[PDB]
Amino acid sequence: SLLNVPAGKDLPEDIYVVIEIPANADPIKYEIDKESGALFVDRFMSTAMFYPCNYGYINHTLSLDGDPVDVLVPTPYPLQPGSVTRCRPVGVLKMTDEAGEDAKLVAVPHSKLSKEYDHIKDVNDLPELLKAQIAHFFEHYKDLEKGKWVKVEGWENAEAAKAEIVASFERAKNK
Amino acid sequence: SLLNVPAGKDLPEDIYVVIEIPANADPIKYEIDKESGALFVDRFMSTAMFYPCNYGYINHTLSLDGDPVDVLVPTPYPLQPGSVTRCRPVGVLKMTDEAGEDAKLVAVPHSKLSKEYDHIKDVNDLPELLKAQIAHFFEHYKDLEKGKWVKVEGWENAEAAKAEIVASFERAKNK
Amino acid sequence: SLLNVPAGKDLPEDIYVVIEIPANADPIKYEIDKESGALFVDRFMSTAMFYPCNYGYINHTLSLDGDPVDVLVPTPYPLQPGSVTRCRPVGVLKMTDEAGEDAKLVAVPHSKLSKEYDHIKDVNDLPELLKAQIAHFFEHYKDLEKGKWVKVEGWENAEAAKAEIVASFERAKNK
Amino acid sequence: SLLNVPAGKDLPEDIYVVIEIPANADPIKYEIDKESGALFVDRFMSTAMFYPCNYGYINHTLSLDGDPVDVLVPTPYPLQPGSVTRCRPVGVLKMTDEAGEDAKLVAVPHSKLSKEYDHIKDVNDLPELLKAQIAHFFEHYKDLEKGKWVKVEGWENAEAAKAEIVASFERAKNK
Amino acid sequence: SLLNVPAGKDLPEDIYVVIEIPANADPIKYEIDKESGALFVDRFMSTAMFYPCNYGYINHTLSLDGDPVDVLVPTPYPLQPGSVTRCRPVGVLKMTDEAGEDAKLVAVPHSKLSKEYDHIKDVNDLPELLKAQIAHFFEHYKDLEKGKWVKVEGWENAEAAKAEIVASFERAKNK
Amino acid sequence: SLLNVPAGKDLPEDIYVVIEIPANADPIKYEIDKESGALFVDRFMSTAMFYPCNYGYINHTLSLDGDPVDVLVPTPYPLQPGSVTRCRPVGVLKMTDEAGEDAKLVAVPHSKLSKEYDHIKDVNDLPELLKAQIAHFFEHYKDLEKGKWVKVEGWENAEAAKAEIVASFERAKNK
Ligand SMILES: [Cl-]
Ligand SMILES: [Cl-]
Ligand SMILES: [Cl-]
Ligand SMILES: [Cl-]
Ligand SMILES: [Cl-]
Ligand SMILES: [Cl-]
Ligand SMILES: [Cl-]
Ligand SMILES: [Cl-]
Ligand SMILES: [Cl-]
Ligand SMILES: [Cl-]
Ligand SMILES: [Cl-]
Ligand SMILES: [Cl-]
Ligand SMILES: [Cl-]
Ligand SMILES: [Cl-]
Ligand SMILES: [Cl-]
Ligand SMILES: [Cl-]
Ligand SMILES: [Cl-]
Ligand SMILES: [Cl-]
Ligand SMILES: [Mn+2]
Ligand SMILES: [Mn+2]
Ligand SMILES: [Mn+2]
Ligand SMILES: [Mn+2]
Ligand SMILES: [Mn+2]
Ligand SMILES: [Mn+2]
Ligand SMILES: [Mn+2]
Ligand SMILES: [Mn+2]
Ligand SMILES: [Mn+2]
Ligand SMILES: [Mn+2]
Ligand SMILES: [Mn+2]
Ligand SMILES: [Mn+2]
Ligand SMILES: [Mn+2]
Ligand SMILES: [Mn+2]
Ligand SMILES: [Mn+2]
Ligand SMILES: [Mn+2]
Ligand SMILES: [Mn+2]
Ligand SMILES: [Mn+2]
Ligand SMILES: [Mn+2]
Ligand SMILES: [Mn+2]
Ligand SMILES: [Mn+2]
Ligand SMILES: [Mn+2]
Ligand SMILES: [Mn+2]
Ligand SMILES: [Mn+2]
Ligand SMILES: [Mn+2]
Ligand SMILES: [Mn+2]
Ligand SMILES: [Mn+2]
Ligand code: NA
Ligand code: NA
Ligand code: NA
Ligand code: NA
Ligand code: NA
Ligand code: NA
Ligand code: NA
Ligand code: NA
Ligand code: NA
Ligand code: NA
Ligand code: NA
Ligand code: NA
Repeated sequence: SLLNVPAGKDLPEDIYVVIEIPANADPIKYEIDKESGALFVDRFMSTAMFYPCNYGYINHTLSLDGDPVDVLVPTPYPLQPGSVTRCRPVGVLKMTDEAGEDAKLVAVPHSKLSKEYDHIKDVNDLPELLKAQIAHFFEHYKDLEKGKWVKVEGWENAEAAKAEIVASFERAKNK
Repeated sequence: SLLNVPAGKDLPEDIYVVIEIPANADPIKYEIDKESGALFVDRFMSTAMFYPCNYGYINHTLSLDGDPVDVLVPTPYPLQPGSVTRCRPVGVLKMTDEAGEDAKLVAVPHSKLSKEYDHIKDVNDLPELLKAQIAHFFEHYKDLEKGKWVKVEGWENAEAAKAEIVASFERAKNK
Repeated sequence: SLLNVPAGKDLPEDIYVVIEIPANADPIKYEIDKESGALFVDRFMSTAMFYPCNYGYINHTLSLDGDPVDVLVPTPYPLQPGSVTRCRPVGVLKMTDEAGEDAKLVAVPHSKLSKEYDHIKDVNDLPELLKAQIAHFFEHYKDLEKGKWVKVEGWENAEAAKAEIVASFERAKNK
Repeated sequence: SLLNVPAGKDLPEDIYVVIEIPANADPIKYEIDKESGALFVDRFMSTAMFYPCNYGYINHTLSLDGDPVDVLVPTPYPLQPGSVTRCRPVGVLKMTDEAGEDAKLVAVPHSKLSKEYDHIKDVNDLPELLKAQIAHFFEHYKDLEKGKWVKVEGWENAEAAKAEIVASFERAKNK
Repeated sequence: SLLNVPAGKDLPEDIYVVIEIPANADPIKYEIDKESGALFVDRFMSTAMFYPCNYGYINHTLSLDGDPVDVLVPTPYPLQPGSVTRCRPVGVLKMTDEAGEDAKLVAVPHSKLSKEYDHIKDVNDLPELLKAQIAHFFEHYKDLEKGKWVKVEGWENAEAAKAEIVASFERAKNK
Repeated sequence: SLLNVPAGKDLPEDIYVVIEIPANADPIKYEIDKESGALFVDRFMSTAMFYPCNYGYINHTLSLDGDPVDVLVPTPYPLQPGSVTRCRPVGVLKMTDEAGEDAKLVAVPHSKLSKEYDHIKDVNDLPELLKAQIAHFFEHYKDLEKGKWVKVEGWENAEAAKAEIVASFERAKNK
């Protein structure tokens, strides 16, 4: 099942991302259930917003919000919920929400899957519009959900993203 | 796997529905295989009709047709086949088909997933058009499939829906 | 052409709405060109937001922003850009943007097209979630477009919507 | 505009069909307005049914229902509302509805557009399932619209379809 | 999981096909992972081409390319990735790629799922256009992927397809 | 109508492109009819290929193939057939087909519509993958259409694209 997918072939540079929400999809917030490995509806989002990239997590990790670390994966075409993509981290949006510190990694499809994103080496190679759109999404998508909120801290580089991946892998290993 | 999903957090008021067919989808009748938990094609429907709501079942139940009890789930956006949604029963369309008594529960997304359907407390709060469309669908969707047929009995309330859920849970428990 | 469509069969209660942007569509802001009647791309929106209803205008009207008065039309299924729907006004979101006062009418499909929205007689019959989502959209969709902005004033009733329709028809008549 | 499209290059064998409703689309019944040439919503259909083929009309014709003669066009991929396709008639479903005699021609894409349908020479070359699905659609799609109804008479051949095209062209010519 | 699905109810005439890629989908080459049973992205295809039919494999088989034998399944509507369809083989496109001999079976939905394809008894009953399109796809879809290539050998009949199914089942059984 | 749209606000740097075929669409080759301004189906393409960008033309121009000069427009989301987008030329794929010399301009959305493509100043700023995909499409999409063919000459810069625009505008002006 999806429960058994590795964190990656060679963390933190070579990871697998389990996709929960496709890019430019309807505002249904799916989450994989850790007991069954099935995709559950967590929420029907209240704002008229969509995830700007495919969205999911790295298996066998844990953020301080109590769930595996979150990842945004840009692709040329939207991915299937429940599918897995091999990726390379390139940056991170540091942020906190009501459940705890809750960074959003950005990881691009691995070179073996496409050459498309090879030119994206670090956070400044991501389009500025995309980074602005991602930060705006996380700042506002909970605006009509009472008691849910976000504080965006800022964009950091690939090295910061890789440190976040290591920390989150250790957290899962360790409790 | 989907085979392991509970019937619900607190049956019969708080249930989980495994989705097989999205709302306003192509006429492919998928069914979860009980041995493997995979989605199989049961039929390519012959009529030019679509399921009026997302369609699926409550795990760990059994109707007299030999399959888990059936559920229609209205949502603002179609659900993914194989996904699970927490719901609250609000009514039932009693009917029989060639395989046996085969009620169609209507359950709305639980308040925790959205406030959208909180105002739907009982069957008379469902839109009349929707209930008419559901009954018409089940009356006609087998019209071009020889030896398959339906007899619709009528709409009943939330309390009837909850009794159906209990009965179907017991049937699975019991044989 | 679309240039020749009446404002309505019986303004202000019975109107036609020319659709520019479908509900739950990609963020491409189309506008009908008044010289040619063709649909032009005005903008690729920068935020990850979508119009919560079909969006367009009443022909042969003018708002203070210099364009025909704007309308949101809820429907069960998204409409085609460039299509026309007969509608009945039920409420208005008063607001201003960088181009001038720029109210957003809400008009539902006319009874002749469907009975679905007959129960929506006035603004308080619109779902609260929908009204919240519409106001949030207009408050934020220009957040990443420099020099574009909105000030939302508030929701008003059907009678206010009808007065806005009359005023906007007169403005076009008159200059 | 669409108002100016010929009935065909060489009626009745070589026709143009103006498309109003795509195949396997949402149940929005669009109709071209004869004054403006714009696509108007005639109805949001009440049944959970979809047109089994692209649906539209031959310009410069008239059926006894007061509108141009109706055509179903099978294609490998759905057509755009408001687009025009060159076709060849292969059969007709004779029927009446509340507005008058109202045959449904079946015309396939002309050989110049594709070789796909060349093998369809006459009505018996259409798939039986498709013909059954079309007849079932027209028998039932008005089932929840009070005062709207259909009586299906039966399938007839290409020669009957061509006679219907001639008759309908003459009717428009003549009153 | 999908790992546990039989090759078929009665190989080689009555098989199950696990679907990885829907018909007329975006060019994302998904493959089921044999360890986890999850759908992984193998590649984002570089050419502007799409699989002409649903595409997948027969479980518990092995081709000389090291993966389960490949199958194309025509259907009236695209299938879900990860779903299973009961099918009947009707022909095979013999070909080799960089990974080894790599035939492409064509199998149609079993009569129990639909009567639509009953008339397809053998390879010459498949539309010529479809067979041409399939061969052209496999000849060209790797044209922009360095070191990936195909040599198409030619179309063969149902009996050849069934022999391929038997051989591939034995290969898996046997090493 | 679309017949009346200018070639551009300031040719050759500031153009309007009438869209006939959306990006990543079904293989239906639409063309605007010069007499009526309606979208006609020219062909159902025989290969399993899709246009890699939105595709259309500059009004009031003529290529040697007898039709207005062709344009590919990359966008973040596919455009509507029959819509118009303001664009800036950045490069050209020189090629010939059976109808004559038939260059394919590449023009990006104008800065006024989005800042997304501002960084694309000339042909070498287009992604290499995209340019490879476009050339491969035009080399192969007619492979199964007898008597239709293409010879691709090669990619040239923005200045070459602008000269092509001027030449094609003059050709229309002049005969
Ligand atoms: Cl791991
Ligand atoms: Cl979050
Ligand atoms: Cl930012
Ligand atoms: Cl349980
Ligand atoms: Cl049933
Ligand atoms: Cl009813
Ligand atoms: Cl008027
Ligand atoms: Cl606005
Ligand atoms: Cl509000
Ligand atoms: Cl004519
Ligand atoms: Cl009718
Ligand atoms: Cl029939
Ligand atoms: Cl087996
Ligand atoms: Cl292959
Ligand atoms: Cl072939
Ligand atoms: Cl001009
Ligand atoms: Cl060409
Ligand atoms: Cl190239
Ligand atoms: Mn969307
Ligand atoms: Mn969560
Ligand atoms: Mn998460
Ligand atoms: Mn969070
Ligand atoms: Mn999180
Ligand atoms: Mn069943
Ligand atoms: Mn069931
Ligand atoms: Mn049943
Ligand atoms: Mn049942
Ligand atoms: Mn404007
Ligand atoms: Mn407007
Ligand atoms: Mn405005
Ligand atoms: Mn306005
Ligand atoms: Mn549909
Ligand atoms: Mn009519
Ligand atoms: Mn008609
Ligand atoms: Mn009629
Ligand atoms: Mn008619
Ligand atoms: Mn496609
Ligand atoms: Mn492979
Ligand atoms: Mn394979
Ligand atoms: Mn291969
Ligand atoms: Mn293979
Ligand atoms: Mn042409
Ligand atoms: Mn052209
Ligand atoms: Mn050409
Ligand atoms: Mn050309
Ligand atoms: Na979407
Ligand atoms: Na909140
Ligand atoms: Na649908
Ligand atoms: Na039947
Ligand atoms: Na959408
Ligand atoms: Na702004
Ligand atoms: Na559809
Ligand atoms: Na009726
Ligand atoms: Na597609
Ligand atoms: Na290659
Ligand atoms: Na597509
Ligand atoms: Na050719």
